[PDB]
Amino acid sequence: AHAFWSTQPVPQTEDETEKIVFAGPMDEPKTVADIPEEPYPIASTFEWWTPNMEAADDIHAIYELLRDNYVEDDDSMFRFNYSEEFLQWALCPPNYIPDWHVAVRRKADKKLLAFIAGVPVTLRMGTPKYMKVKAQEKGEGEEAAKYDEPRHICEINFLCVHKQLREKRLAPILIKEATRRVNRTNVWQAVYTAGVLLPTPYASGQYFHRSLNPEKLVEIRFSGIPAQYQKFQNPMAMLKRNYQLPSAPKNSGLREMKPSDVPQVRRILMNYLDSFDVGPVFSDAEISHYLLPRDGVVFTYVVENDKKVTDFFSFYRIPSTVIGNSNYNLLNAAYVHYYAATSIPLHQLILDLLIVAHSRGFDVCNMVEILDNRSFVEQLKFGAGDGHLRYYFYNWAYPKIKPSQVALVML
Ligand SMILES: CCCCCCCCCCCCCC(=O)SCCNC(=O)CCNC(=O)[C@H](O)C(C)(C)COP(=O)(O)OP(=O)(O)OC[C@H]1O[C@@H](n2cnc3c(N)ncnc32)[C@H](O)[C@@H]1OP(=O)(O)O
Ligand SMILES: CN1CCC(N(C)c2nc(N(C)CCC#N)c3sccc3n2)CC1
Ligand SMILES: CN1CCC(N(C)c2nc(N(C)CCC#N)c3sccc3n2)CC1
Ligand SMILES: [Mg+2]
Repeated sequence: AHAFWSTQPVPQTEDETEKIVFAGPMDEPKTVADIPEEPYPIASTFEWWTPNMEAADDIHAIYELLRDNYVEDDDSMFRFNYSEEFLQWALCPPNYIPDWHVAVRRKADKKLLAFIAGVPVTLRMGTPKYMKVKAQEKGEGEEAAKYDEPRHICEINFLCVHKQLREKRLAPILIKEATRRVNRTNVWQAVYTAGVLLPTPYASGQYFHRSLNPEKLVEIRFSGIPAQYQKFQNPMAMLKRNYQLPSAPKNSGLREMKPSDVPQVRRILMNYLDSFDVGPVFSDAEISHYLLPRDGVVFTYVVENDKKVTDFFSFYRIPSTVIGNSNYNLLNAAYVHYYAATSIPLHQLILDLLIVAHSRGFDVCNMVEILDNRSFVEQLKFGAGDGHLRYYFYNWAYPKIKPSQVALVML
């Protein structure tokens, strides 16, 4: 059933995943010296290419590949159109490794055919709370705690094969080469997400959506008008009214995050993320990188009253190409990123996210039910979508956890 994934150090079934008590590696210990120095073999008509994702023109070449060939829905109505500025942000965080950005080109004429990208993350990925209690009940604490320390691992994203090269087994070769390049830097685990079900997720969450421009969402068929609204004289007017928002934020002291906020936003975020079983650890440099405002890419606001920052939220932008329509070419989506509330309820903080995103011309706000995102779904009028996001590890046994015990946002 999985000619590639059955060869890899990942749990092969749910049954297997059910026997997993403790976090730890799946493969035997190996060293950098054990890993092939030479690139993985590839057909003589292709070549490996390492783009420089801080050079405008190489970011542009990867941007076109993804614009034309990255994830689309099954009805081929929407395809992600991550921007060039977003891709430099996402793939060049502090201490990134250029060699973990891996592309395939056709040698003759240099057509770009495939891509995959790794970036560093420091991740808490030790045994989860409910399995540390089982370990205590059995006298097994020391082996449950072995990998408690945050680990410096690889986060994988942006795997893409050009549509003309699909179903030719190119994705496994690009995954093997990325694994080799990561293992040559003495890193042996990765985390990744996907919509598709592969062997074998450690957590899965549904997507949720909050309409901000319901008339446009209906016009492009992201949304339909729900059947009850047909009982009204003007179903669309009622739908618009349902989802209307204030025109300015309600929290006193909301303002954009500045460099001087980085230590306090790091402290409140890290204290909050500590509470989840799987989550990132960020340095001040990574808080700066991932959360300071960047035009068209990431939007972050703090609540400061009387000189103290007590709360913050962030969202990022991923537009999609609207493939069929005549009135619109683009879907402008805001995604809930990290946040922390210490002075107000989470729903009150996230209402201001929706207000600012709507003011800035976003059409929808999306999120997965990770973090404490379930706590504001109903009041803020999010609905579940049909998608999901599955969380995976490479070379790491891990017990199944609920998505409300995951604190890693994947872009
Ligand atoms: C220590 C360091 C480790 C670093 C590496 C960690 C692992 C990272 C793993 C990557 C994490 C990526 C995270 C993201 O970016 S998720 C986003 C993935 N990208 C897209 O969906 C874009 C649109 N689609 C495509 O570009 C292609 O359809 C792709 C490239 C996805 C597959 O190309 P193609 O359709 O031409 O197929 P093939 O003939 O080459 O290959 C077929 C094999 O590929 C397995 N497959 C299909 N889809 C995925 C998928 N999303 N993750 C992992 N494996 C996938 C499939 O089960 C089969 O294996 P098996 O069933 O036969 O066994
Ligand atoms: C009515 N629904 C069907 C379409 C779903 N939706 C908008 C959606 N959008 C997608 N794209 C690319 C636009 C995402 C946004 N916003 C994709 S990609 C794979 C599945 C998928 N589904 C949302 C629920
Ligand atoms: C690694 N990536 C994490 C985020 C994913 N993403 C932005 C995303 N994915 C979605 N899905 C269902 C997972 C797609 C993949 N892979 C959807 S559904 C509707 C909005 C939406 N946005 C795209 C893949
Ligand atoms: Mg292929």
